[PDB]
Amino acid sequence: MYTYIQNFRFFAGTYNVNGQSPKECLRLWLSNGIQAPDVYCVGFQELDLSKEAFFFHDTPKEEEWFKAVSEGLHPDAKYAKVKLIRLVGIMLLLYVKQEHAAYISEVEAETVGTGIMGRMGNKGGVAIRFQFHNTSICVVNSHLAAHIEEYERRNQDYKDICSRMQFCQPDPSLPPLTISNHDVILWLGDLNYRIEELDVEKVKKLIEEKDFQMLYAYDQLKIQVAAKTVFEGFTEGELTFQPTYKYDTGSDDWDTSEKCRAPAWCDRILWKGKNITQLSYQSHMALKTSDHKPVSSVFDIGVRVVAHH
Ligand SMILES: O=P(O)(O)Oc1cc(OP(=O)(O)O)c(OP(=O)(O)O)cc1OP(=O)(O)O
Repeated sequence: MYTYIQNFRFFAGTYNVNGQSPKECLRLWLSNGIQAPDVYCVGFQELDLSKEAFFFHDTPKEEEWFKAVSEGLHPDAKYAKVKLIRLVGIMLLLYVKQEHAAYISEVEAETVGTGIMGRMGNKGGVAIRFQFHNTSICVVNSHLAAHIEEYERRNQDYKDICSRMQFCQPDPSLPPLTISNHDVILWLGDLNYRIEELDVEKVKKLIEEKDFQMLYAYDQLKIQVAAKTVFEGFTEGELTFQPTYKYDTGSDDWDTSEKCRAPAWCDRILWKGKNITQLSYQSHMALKTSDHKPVSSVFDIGVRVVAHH
């Protein structure tokens, strides 16, 4: 027989829920204005901010946000859960259309904590790798170090997730599988890279002027990726939406606190691999449950399908 490449719809989502429980229907983020995707990749940050969850215990939030996502998915297709992985507050969900599950194999799920003392799960990354038909796919949900001046820590947090994240393969003699050893790599999550140089007022004025081209010129990730310190070989879509950090819970008004935190593109989606075509890169202003806004991305990814007779 022979193999050909078939395009599939992949959904990629990130949402920092800031220890909150779902108080809004997740249809606005997961299936509003889109065709039913073939594969769903739903990542989260700060799922539970309690002491109990921090000491690696279980949480009611896991099921709370799992039911909310399942219901929020596209109603035109029946979805089957492939895997669920969670490190403290960092979660990553994988769903496929029932019709695709038979062609899903070699599923692995690993966690890497890069937080307090570079080992705790407060900040780190979770990942689900699998094989859809004849193509190896790895999805990473990372929550890198917080605050503006901590850009060198964020670069190290990326290098840590990359070097420690190893998935077991069938051949034990072969070197362990790392994120880089995959046909398709989708990296999402709260990367926390802020906006440098500019004053809090200059950042807010640029968003009012809707001049995201000028604001992006000072984006810490863009600067670090150019310096070849992070996401080497990775691509990111043009930011057409306003920064998703920091809002007042229940509104679209910027942080009105003693801190008065300056806006930043904290939640990003980046890919690496052959046959990937990004169809969209949006933010969802409608969901006010957190101080962050959910970010989505829909791709047209090529998968090697076997042609029998
Ligand atoms: O390696 P082969 O036997 O020369 O090519 C075929 C392999 C097939 O899989 P299997 O190892 O025999 O189970 C095969 O089965 P299929 O009919 O595609 O489910 C057929 C093979 O040769 P083909 O009939 O595609 O020319």
